[PDB]
Amino acid sequence: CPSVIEFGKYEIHTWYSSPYPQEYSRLPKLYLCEFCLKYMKSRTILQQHMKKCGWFHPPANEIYRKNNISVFEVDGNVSTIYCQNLCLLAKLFLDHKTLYYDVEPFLFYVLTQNDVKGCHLVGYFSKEKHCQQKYNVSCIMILPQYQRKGYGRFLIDFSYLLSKREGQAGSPEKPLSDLGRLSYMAYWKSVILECLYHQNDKQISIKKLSKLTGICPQDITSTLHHLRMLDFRSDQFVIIRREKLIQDHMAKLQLNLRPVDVDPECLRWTPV
Ligand SMILES: COc1cccc(OC)c1S(=O)(=O)Nc1noc2cc(Cn3cccn3)cc(OC)c12
Ligand SMILES: [Zn+2]
Repeated sequence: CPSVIEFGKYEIHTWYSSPYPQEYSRLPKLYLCEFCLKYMKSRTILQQHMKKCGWFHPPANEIYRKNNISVFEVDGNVSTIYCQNLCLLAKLFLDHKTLYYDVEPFLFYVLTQNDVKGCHLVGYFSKEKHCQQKYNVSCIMILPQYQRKGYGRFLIDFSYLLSKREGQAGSPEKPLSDLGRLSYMAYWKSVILECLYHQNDKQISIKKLSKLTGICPQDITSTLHHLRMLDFRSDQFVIIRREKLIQDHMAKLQLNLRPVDVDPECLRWTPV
């Protein structure tokens, strides 16, 4: 409780209960503006709002844009209502999402699929503005209708582009959602294989690989292990180069292609 939500052209059954107002949460189906994330108690209110509401995208600037794909760097201190609203939408699918009110100390990277009707929210990741114990992601969500389409990979990749460019290796803030866990593993496997191919006949340390990727060392060894590509050199965890697996991935990659892929050249601003 809540049970179902009306988001744009979709009706979505919630997986979890999100702390909404006592009167709004009680409702069977909760109505929402796919651009402003404002919750309304009826189908009729929604339609009245969709005539008034001038929003056809999130209340922020595009840190990224390539074709129909956009990343909106939404500052929690600036458009605070929307971000608090986003956290409430988030908590309907993310079990471990604790922060819903004090959004001002955070950043929200909002992924959108763009067309004539506007900038349709696909999902998001949140990042603390100043985190010494550096977690490049606190939360990461993908609306079910978008899950497994590769949008989740895109965010993970974008979070690492941000974190790696500012010199430090990063990780998501555990415990992840099981689909978040599953998407991070898929990413690490592809990245390491693709990165080892672009070295090809060049021996690289787990430390240098972590520098090139932005993935923290522990995440690399557990992934190399799963890839049946890990070993020891005393005080040194090492890469077993199964060169047939590296060439085969690259082959399938040219074939199947990437539908959503981060172009570092399409960023408006990257750190230093
Ligand atoms: C399972 O992930 C796969 C797996 C295979 C292929 C594939 O792409 C072809 C992908 S994904 O690349 O599309 N990523 C995601 N799909 O669903 C996700 C869901 C979440 C979290 N969540 C929990 C509730 C709402 N959201 C996070 C995600 O990634 C960060 C993804
Ligand atoms: Zn609105």
